[PDB]
Amino acid sequence: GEVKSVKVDNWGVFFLQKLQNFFNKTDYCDLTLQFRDNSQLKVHRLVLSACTDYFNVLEQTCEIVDDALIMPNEFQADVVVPIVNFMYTGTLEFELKMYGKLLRTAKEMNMTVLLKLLEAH
Amino acid sequence: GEVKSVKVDNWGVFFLQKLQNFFNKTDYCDLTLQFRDNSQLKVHRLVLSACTDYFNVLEQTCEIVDDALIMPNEFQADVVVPIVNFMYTGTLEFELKMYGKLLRTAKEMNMTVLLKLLEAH
Repeated sequence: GEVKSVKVDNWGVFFLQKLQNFFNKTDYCDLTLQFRDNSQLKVHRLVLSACTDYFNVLEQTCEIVDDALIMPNEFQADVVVPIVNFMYTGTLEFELKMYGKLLRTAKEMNMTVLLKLLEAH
Repeated sequence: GEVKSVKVDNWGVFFLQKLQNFFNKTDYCDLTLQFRDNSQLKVHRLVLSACTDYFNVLEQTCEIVDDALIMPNEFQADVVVPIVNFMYTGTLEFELKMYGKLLRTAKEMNMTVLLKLLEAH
């Protein structure tokens, strides 16, 4: 009646890879972000939610059209795409000239893990 | 115009922890599994989907009542609860007498990562 346990090591690594693949192939995505140029980014709410509550506030305060969430003017693909990629990977890819805007954006979201990264000690 | 990048190390570890917390507090859960005794387990579809396609087949073949998915008779809490916990943690906790049933269940799901673990070389 004793409970034993066996484990898979580095589960976070394993699980992470599966999610990135899903994001790439747009499998199991349950939120569509729409930008001013009508381009759209399909994401997993849950991935978003692990790093920030900001998107919870957006779905409560922004327009929903065609099942897609209209992004506010200061939150367009130039900052959202690299921030979302960061959410999936731990890695932020960016042009240096985007540093300030990304940092200000992370602060406005209170996305602590990202602003800590951008502030680099 | 050159793209640089900075990273957070061990992102899988970080992300994993956030998801387990969500599962514990039942935040952002989007699927309710219901067992014969009317008990229910609330989960994230996406976590389920990373290890198996079985639940995709269940939502296409099983009854949906009160927004809850009726689990088939051979798929009750005795195997589902430890298998789902494994999905979130990489760890399978179980009583030895459950070994055979868990292994047969993993095989019926074609949940490769779990049956490999249970077969231990």
